[PDB]
Amino acid sequence: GADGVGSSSGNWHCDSTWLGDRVITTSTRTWALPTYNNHLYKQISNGTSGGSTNDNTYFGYSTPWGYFDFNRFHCHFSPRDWQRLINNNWGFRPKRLNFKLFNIQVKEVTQNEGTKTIANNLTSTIQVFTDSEYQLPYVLGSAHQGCLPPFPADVFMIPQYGYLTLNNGSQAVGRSSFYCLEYFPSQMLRTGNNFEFSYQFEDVPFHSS
Amino acid sequence: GADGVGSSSGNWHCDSTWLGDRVITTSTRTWALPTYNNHLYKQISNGTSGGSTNDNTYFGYSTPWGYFDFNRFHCHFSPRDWQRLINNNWGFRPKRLNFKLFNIQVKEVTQNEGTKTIANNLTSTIQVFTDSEYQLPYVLGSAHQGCLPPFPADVFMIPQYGYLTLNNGSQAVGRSSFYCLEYFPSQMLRTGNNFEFSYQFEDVPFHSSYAHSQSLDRLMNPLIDQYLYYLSRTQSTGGTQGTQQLLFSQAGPANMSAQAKNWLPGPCYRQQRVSTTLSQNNNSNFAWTGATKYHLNGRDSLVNPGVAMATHKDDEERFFPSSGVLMFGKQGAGRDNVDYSSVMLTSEEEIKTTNPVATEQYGVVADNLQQTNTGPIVGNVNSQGALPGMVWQNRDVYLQGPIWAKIPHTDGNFHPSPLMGGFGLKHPPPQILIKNTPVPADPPTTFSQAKLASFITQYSTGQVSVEIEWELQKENSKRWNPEIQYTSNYYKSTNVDFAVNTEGTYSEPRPIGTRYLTRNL
Amino acid sequence: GADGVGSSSGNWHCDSTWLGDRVITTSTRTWALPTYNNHLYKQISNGTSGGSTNDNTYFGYSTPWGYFDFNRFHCHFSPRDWQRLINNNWGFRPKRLNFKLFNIQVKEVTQNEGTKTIANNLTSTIQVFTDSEYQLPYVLGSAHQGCLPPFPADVFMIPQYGYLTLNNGSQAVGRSSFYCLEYFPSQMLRTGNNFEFSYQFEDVPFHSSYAHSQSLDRLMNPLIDQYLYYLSRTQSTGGTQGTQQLLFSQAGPANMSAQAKNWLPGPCYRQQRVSTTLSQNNNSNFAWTGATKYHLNGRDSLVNPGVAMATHKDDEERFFPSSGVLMFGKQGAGRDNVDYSSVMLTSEEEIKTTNPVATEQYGVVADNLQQTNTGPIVGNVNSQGALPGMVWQNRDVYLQGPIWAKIPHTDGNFHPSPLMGGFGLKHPPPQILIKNTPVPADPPTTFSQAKLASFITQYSTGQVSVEIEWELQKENSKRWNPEIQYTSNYYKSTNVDFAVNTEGTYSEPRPIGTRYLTRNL
Repeated sequence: GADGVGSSSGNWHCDSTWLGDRVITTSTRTWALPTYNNHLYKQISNGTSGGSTNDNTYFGYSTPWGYFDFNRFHCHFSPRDWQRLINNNWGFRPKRLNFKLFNIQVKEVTQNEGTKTIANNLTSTIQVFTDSEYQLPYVLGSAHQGCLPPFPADVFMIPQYGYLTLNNGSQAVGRSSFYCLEYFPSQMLRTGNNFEFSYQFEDVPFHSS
Repeated sequence: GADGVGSSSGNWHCDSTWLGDRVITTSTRTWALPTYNNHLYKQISNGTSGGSTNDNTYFGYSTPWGYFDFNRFHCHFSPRDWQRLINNNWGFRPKRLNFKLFNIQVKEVTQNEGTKTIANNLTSTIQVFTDSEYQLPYVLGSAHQGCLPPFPADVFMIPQYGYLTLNNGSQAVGRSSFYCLEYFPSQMLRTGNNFEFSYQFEDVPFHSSYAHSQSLDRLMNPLIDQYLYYLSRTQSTGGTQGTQQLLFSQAGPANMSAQAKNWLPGPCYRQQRVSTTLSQNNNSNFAWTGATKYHLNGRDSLVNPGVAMATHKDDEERFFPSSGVLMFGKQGAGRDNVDYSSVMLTSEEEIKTTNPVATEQYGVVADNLQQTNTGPIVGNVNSQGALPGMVWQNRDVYLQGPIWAKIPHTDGNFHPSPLMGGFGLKHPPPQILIKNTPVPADPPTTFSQAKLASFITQYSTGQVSVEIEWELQKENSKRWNPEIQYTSNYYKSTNVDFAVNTEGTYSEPRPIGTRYLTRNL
Repeated sequence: GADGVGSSSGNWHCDSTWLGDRVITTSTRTWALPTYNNHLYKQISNGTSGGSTNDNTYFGYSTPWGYFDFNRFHCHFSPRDWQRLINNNWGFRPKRLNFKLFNIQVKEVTQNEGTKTIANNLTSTIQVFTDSEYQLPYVLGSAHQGCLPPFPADVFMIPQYGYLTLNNGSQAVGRSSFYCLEYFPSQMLRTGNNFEFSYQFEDVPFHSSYAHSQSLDRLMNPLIDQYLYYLSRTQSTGGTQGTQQLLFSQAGPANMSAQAKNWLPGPCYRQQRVSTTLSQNNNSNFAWTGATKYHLNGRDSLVNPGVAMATHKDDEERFFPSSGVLMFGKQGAGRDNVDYSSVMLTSEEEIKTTNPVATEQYGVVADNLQQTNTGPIVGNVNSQGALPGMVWQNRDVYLQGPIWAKIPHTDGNFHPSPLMGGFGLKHPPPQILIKNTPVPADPPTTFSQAKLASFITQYSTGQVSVEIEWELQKENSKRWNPEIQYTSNYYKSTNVDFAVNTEGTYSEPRPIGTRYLTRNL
C-alpha cells in the first residue's frame, strides 16, 4: 500500500489539454456526504387520496446510499474551453473517462447542550461500488440537481439515491421490484485508501454542431 | 503486514454466484459486541424452590464471551436467490465455507453527568478463537435468536455465550464440568488486523427437496390384477346359517386396499390435534397437560416438534398437531402469550404420501386371540417404532429454519438428522468466540492483593463475512404438465413482501417450504 | 445390417449352465402384443361415490404401451435346476442380465362379414425403449400377473401399462403427475431388426437360504453354569409369614430361561390367527374388520403379508396368521371368492428360531410401578419396534415369488428388503416398454383439423430371450448327519408333478421354499 494517514492519496488535477483533435478535460471538486435515512430503507409513495391527482401517483424507495452526478457539461468544460470547442469544431463525442476518489477523511459530531463540536474518526470507513452490470435502475439522465458545481471552488453535497417502481394508485403490483444495495460487491475505504476505475464509451455518432 | 490504521483490512462481499451446479453464496453484516458480565464468569441456576417446577431446573455458567451465529438459511440466501434454488433443483448440500472479520474498530464510552460521550481507543484489542477440536459445548443448533439479520442493512448484537451442565435439582454433581474459555489458544486483534479461516463440510446426503407424486400405497398397476391371494371372507355368505368358511380372492383394481405391498409408512409418534377454529377445540387447558412428552431423569420434556409427520390429512386444512410443526413469528411479534395471528405455521403436507398423518393412529393390530367363543378385538398402535421395510422423509427445511446441527457423539444413533430439519453433522462448523480484551482502570498506588474490580466501559464493532459453497442436484424429469412453483402474488398489495415497510422494518410474510418439484417415488 | 426379411435375427436359447459357483440361466418365450386403448391415453379413476369406499379411491392413466415382466423366479429356473440350487447352496444373488427381442413379425387383421382373416404387414413397426434413468413409475414389484409363463411351450400376452398418482377422493391435486411415454427416446423396429441391452445388478447381499440349527435362546452351554446372578425369589419361602426378602441365584442347566442372553428376537407386528379347521374359527366375518391394518392419509390399508414372522409355533400345524403368509393359487383356480382348496399357503416355519411367532405376543412388560400396597401388573407388547441387539431373518423366497423390488428413493429407510421377499434394489432392472406403431386408415381427401380416429387393427408377435448370471455361496458345513433336502415323492401318483396333464395344462402342485440346508447360528 504505502499510503497511511500521514500521506495524501492523490493530487489535484483540473486542466484541459488540447492534443491534436483529441481534447482531454479533467476536473476536481470537494464533496461532503451526509448520513441519509438514519441508515434505513424506506418505502415512499404519493397517493391520489391526498391533494394529488392520478398523474402524480408514485411508489418507490429511498435508500441511504448516495451517488456522484457529473452528467452535465459545465462540470467538464470551463466556458473558455467551451468556447474553443464550439468555435473551431463541427462535432465531438466522448471516448473514455476515468474517475478517482482520494484524500477521504471521515468525521463525527456530537451535540452537547448548545455546543456543536466536530472531531475526526480515523477508523470509520465508507463504501463505494459502481454498477458495471447495469443491474440497478439508472437514475442519471433525468437532469436532477446536484451535479458537480460549475465553479471549481464550490463544495457540494452528494444527493440521496432513490428510485420509483410500478404502482397501481399508491399501492404496488406483483412485479414491483425491490433492491437492497448492500447486496452488491462493494469496496470499503479507509482514510488512506483511494478508489479508481476506467470506463470506455461505446461507439457513438459525432454530435453535430 | 502492510495494514495499519489508515487502511481498511477488507472489502464488502454480498453476492450469490451460480456456477454450473455449484452455487456460491456470501454475505456480510455489521456487528457490535457489548461487554458481558463485567468480565466475569457466573454460576447461574434455577431451583424448583421458587415457582419453578422440577422440569425447569438447570445449572450452568454464563461467560463474558460471545459468539457469531450464522446458522439460519435466511442469513445466506436472498429470497429471490432462495427462489431459484427451490424451483429448479431437487437437492442441495453445503461443501465448504469461509469466514472473515475485518475493519475492526474498538470504542470506549464515559458517563459524565448526563453527557454520554464516545471516543476511539486505538490500542485496545479483541480476542478471537474457533474451536476446531470441538472441546466446548456446541450450543448452536438449538435455534436461539441473534443470527445474522436477514436484510443486510441491519446491524446486530452478538449474543452472550453460556452453557448448561448436569444438575440434581439446583445443585451440581461430581461430573459437573466447568470451562474457562481464556484457557484456549486464541488470537488477539488490533484495529488493523483481520481474522480468517476455511472450513470444509464432511460428506453429507443431499437434502431432498421434492414431493413424491405417488402415495406409498398406490405403487401398484391400476389395470392388472395380482397373482397373490388374500383372505376376503371368513363366513359363508348368502345363506340363513352363518357357517364359517375360508374363501380367498385376488386384489385387483376393484379392491386395491388388500394388495400385497412391499414397504411400510415411516414411523409414527402421535401428537394431540388442535383446530385453528376456536369453537372446535375443547374448553380447558390441555396445552401442557395433554401434551406429547418424553420422560427423562424425572424431568418431563415436551417433544418439540417431534418426528417428521404429515400435518393434516386431505380435505382438512385447519387441524394441526399440538407441537408437531415449527412455528415462527411475524415481524415484530410479541415474546410471550402472543395471539395466534402473530405466529406462522409451517405445514408438512408434502410428505403425506410417505409418512403417516401426525394426529392420527399409525395402525391397528389384534388385541386378543380369537376362538369359537371369542370375538376378535383389535387395538390401535399410537406409537410405532421402526420396522424393516419402512421408508420415510426427513423434515423439510425452511428459509427461516436452521441449517444444521451437531450430532452428539455417542455409541449408537439411528438415522441422525435434526428434528428441526437441516443436516446432521458429526463435525459441524466450529463456533467462533469473541471477547473484548478487558482494560482495567487506574489501580491504587499501594499494592492490593485483590483482583482489579474496575474496568473501562467498552464495546467494539466491525464487519464479518461468510461464504458457503453449495452443491446442487439438478432436476431431470420427464413430467409432461407444468410443475408447482413458488411465486409471488400477481395481485396488488399494500406493500411489497420480503421488502421494507414505511418505517423501515424489514418483514417476511410467510415461511418458505423447500419442496415444490416432484419426483417419481 | 445384413438381416432382411429372409433371415432370422436370432436363435432359441433356453438353457442353464452351472459354471463353478456362477450359474447362468436363460429363457425364451413367445409373446404377442395386442393393440391397447385404440392408441389412446385415458384418465381412469374410481370414486367412492359409487359402491367404493374411501380406501379404494384411485386416480391414474392407462397408456397404450405394454411391458415385459420377467420378475418371477419360475421364469428363470426350471424346477430341477431350482432343486440343484436350494439343495446345494447357502445363498445366491444375481449379477448381470441380458435381454433380447428378435424374429419380430407384425400382423394385421380384417373383419369382413363373419370372415376373420389375418395377413402379414411387412413395413409396420413396433417401438421399444427401456428406462435407464428410472424416469417413470416403476410398476414391477407389486407381483401383478402376466409374467413369462413357467413352462416354455406357453405363449403369453404382454400386459398393458398403467400407473396411479395422487388423488383426493376421485379428483386430482396439483402435484398429480402426467407422463406421455412417446416423449422418451425409443427405438423403432422392423421385422428384420432385433433389440438387445445388458444390465448389471448393483452390489447386493446374498439371499440367505438356510435354517438356523440353534434357536436364539439356546446359544448357551448346556453343562456349565453362569457367573451372573438373577432375582429368583422376592419372598422368604418355607415359613408361615410372608416376609419379603431378596434372594438371588445362578441360572444353570436346570433353569435356562433366566440366563442372561446377548441378543433379542426380531421385531414383531401382530396378526390375527386363523385355523384351517372351520369349526375352530369364530362365526363372523372378521377378515377385513379384525384385520391388521395401517392408517395412511385417511385410507386404511391392510398389511399384506407384513413383516416376516414365523407362521405357527411348534406342534400346531394348522394355525396361520390372517395376512401373514403369501398365498398362491392352484393351476386353474378361480379369481374371486374361491374356496380354501384352490389356494396354496406358504409357511415360515424355518425362521421360528430367530423371529417371533406371528400370531402371538412379542413380550410382556410392566404396566404399573410396584409398592408395598400395589401388586405388580404386566402388560403385553403386541407390536414391538426395533431395539439394539435384535437379529432377524428376512422373508424366504419361493419359486413362484418375485425376484426383486425397487427401493423407493427417499431420505430415510430401515433395512430395505421387500415384504414379498426377494431383493431390494436402488436401481432395479429397467422396465422395457413396447407398442405397435399406429397405422392410420385412409383419411378423407378434404383436409380435416381433427386427429385421425381410425386405425388398422393390428398385433405383433415375436421372441424374447433373457439370461441372468447368478453368484452362489457354496455350502461348507461339518454337520455329521444328513441334511433335509427337497425331493419329489417316491410313491406313485396319477401324473407327474411340475409336468403337463392330459389336456396339456402345466401345473405346479406346491410352492417351494428356499431354506433346507442348515447353518450354525
